[PDB]
Amino acid sequence: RTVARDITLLECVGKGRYGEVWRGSWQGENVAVKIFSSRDEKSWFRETELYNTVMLRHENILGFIASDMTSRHSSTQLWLITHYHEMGSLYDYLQLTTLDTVSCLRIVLSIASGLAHLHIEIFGGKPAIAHRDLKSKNILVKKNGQCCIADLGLAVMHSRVGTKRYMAPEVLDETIQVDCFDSYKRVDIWAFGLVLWEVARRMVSNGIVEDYKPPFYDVVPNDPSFEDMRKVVCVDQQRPNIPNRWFSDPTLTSLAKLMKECWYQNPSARLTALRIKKTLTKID
Amino acid sequence: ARDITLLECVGKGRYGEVWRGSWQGENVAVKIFSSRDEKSWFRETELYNTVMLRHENILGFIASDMTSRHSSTQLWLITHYHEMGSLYDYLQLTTLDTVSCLRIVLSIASGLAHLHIEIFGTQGKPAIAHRDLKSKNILVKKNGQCCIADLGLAVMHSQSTNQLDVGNNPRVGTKRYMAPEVLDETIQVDCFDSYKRVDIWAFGLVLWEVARRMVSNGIVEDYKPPFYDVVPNDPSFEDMRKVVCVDQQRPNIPNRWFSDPTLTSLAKLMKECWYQNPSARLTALRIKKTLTKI
Ligand SMILES: COc1cc(-c2cncc(-c3ccc(C4CCN(C)CC4)cc3)c2C)cc(OC)c1OC
Ligand SMILES: COc1cc(-c2cncc(-c3ccc(C4CCN(C)CC4)cc3)c2C)cc(OC)c1OC
Ligand SMILES: COc1cc(-c2cncc(-c3ccc(C4CCN(C)CC4)cc3)c2C)cc(OC)c1OC
Ligand SMILES: COc1cc(-c2cncc(-c3ccc(C4CCN(C)CC4)cc3)c2C)cc(OC)c1OC
Repeated sequence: RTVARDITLLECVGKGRYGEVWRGSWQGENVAVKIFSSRDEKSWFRETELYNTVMLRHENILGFIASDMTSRHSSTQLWLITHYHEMGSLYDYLQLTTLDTVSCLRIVLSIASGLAHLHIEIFGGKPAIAHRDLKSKNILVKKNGQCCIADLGLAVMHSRVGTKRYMAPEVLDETIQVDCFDSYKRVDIWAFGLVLWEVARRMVSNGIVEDYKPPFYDVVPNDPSFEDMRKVVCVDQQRPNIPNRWFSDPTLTSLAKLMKECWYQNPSARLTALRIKKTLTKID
Repeated sequence: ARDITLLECVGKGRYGEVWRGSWQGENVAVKIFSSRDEKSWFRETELYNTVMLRHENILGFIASDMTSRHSSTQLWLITHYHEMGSLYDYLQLTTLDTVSCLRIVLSIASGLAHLHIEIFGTQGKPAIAHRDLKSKNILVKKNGQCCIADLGLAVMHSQSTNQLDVGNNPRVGTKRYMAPEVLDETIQVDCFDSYKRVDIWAFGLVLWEVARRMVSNGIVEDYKPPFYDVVPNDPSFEDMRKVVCVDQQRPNIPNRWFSDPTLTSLAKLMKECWYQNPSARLTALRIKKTLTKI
């Protein structure tokens, strides 16, 4: 049989130190192609190893298609091929979109759903998985209004470091209990609470909305250092601001309480992804 | 041009399947792994990421893919295609003269020393032990040399950084070729030199398989696999342990070899691969140097 492997790379939709992401075409159909820098080869290996261990299939996890290694003259080319989400990242989407109650809740419940699926061990099944770099740039918006979680290059399985702005206090003060898998789930919950805050700001109530800002925009520089973050989160124990206007709106009042229970200094006090889902299903 | 046509299946077995395919006008080999041998696919992929692994006596890499839709996954490895097949196949049907025999065994030694010796530099290669060397995992090239294939069980070591990577693979080496310390399970699993010494044992067995097919004084032996005379067909782990460890058996040297200087030197070389004490065995570099001089 003919094994058609040609992919037409059509447009670059992302360039960073990680490498590049392209909109590509396979057999008439959009795919996303991440081309890894040599600097970030271990992210390709880790995601490939995870998918070789468990073929995750979930509506709120970016859909895996292929891992490709090609020999070149004097280098190795590493590609990850996934589903393509033309609306782009949640970070992108929140810059110039505002939300209503239904669309805000749908976004955050879909993220909680994907995260709880990563976190749960299923016997028969899947290992428990922690993401370790959850943030709004690693979430994609689907046309049906739900999101999906992307980038398992730092993920850990039970049975590069995270983005500093989203690091939990125990990561910044190096007290994280690295031999306890639940430690990594609790780091993801902290980061989820920050994402919840980013999204909730863009939800309109009584004709008011906040501008898009990243977590801690008001207390750290762009590209904050590890020390900048440690002083804010660990030493001074700051948390993102909850605007007064949220307390006039029942949805944002509930969401403020939820994000507070993701930001406890004590990791074991934080909500689980399953508890977050249940709470979000009881809002509105 | 990434497209590939699968033309014919050249083998199906516990390794999965290998196809002769066509890519950019050229034959390629396409291996589709068994779905329960996924750790071998990943390990070979880790090994072939290393540009400095490339060598005339190592099977040439083209691509590796893991593909999936829904709950199905396929694991592909694409390499050079050697139409003469494996050394096992070749020895079935061909006898050797002195020049051909030495070219084959020196090429295998050259590949094995290349694996075992670390290369230092920005583009480097760690020290690598194969762990499943056998005549079906050596391919015959039209120039009369061979190349070593199937790195799914390989172990890597860097002296430069003191790092040992043994992997997590449940698959064990081919039972007929297992060294005594593998069969008695006393091998020192945290010791990189132990894995090189397992390769040396298996190399000695391959030397014996080849040397049987080299004519001297109008005499040659029929192809036989190691230990053909002393174990059942399809030998078990315990069958092998019995003969190698309990009975202390090694392959017999046909007395006709001692009339030929080449075969006398090769018999001496294969005995120095077969010491029960792994640390007494020759190194791959020493075997290569010896074969260069014979
Ligand atoms: C190697 O590389 C790539 C391959 C492909 C690709 C293209 N056509 C067909 C296939 C295919 C899928 C599955 C089977 C099954 C059929 C049933 N049988 C019992 C088991 C095997 C066969 C063939 C693939 C996997 C796409 C790629 O990119 C989109 C590849 O590159 C990453
Ligand atoms: C986060 O991480 C990964 C993401 C993706 C990915 C998947 N679908 C779609 C995209 C995308 C498409 C389009 C735009 C733009 C272009 C047009 N418009 C003006 C604004 C929107 C942005 C983004 C991406 C980047 C794939 C990945 O791997 C293959 C990723 O890594 C795991
Ligand atoms: C990698 O990704 C894509 C792959 C393909 C694709 C192409 N040829 C063949 C297949 C295939 C056929 C049949 C089986 C069998 C397995 C045995 N079982 C008992 C019955 C079913 C599996 C696989 C697929 C899945 C299409 C895709 O999109 C349409 C892919 O997505 C981009
Ligand atoms: C060991 O390992 C790998 C080997 C190969 C590979 C490469 N060239 C040629 C072959 C071959 C062709 C044909 C025969 C014939 C001999 C006579 N008769 C008709 C029966 C069989 C045997 C062998 C193979 C098997 C590819 C691999 O991966 C793509 C291997 O895995 C690394």
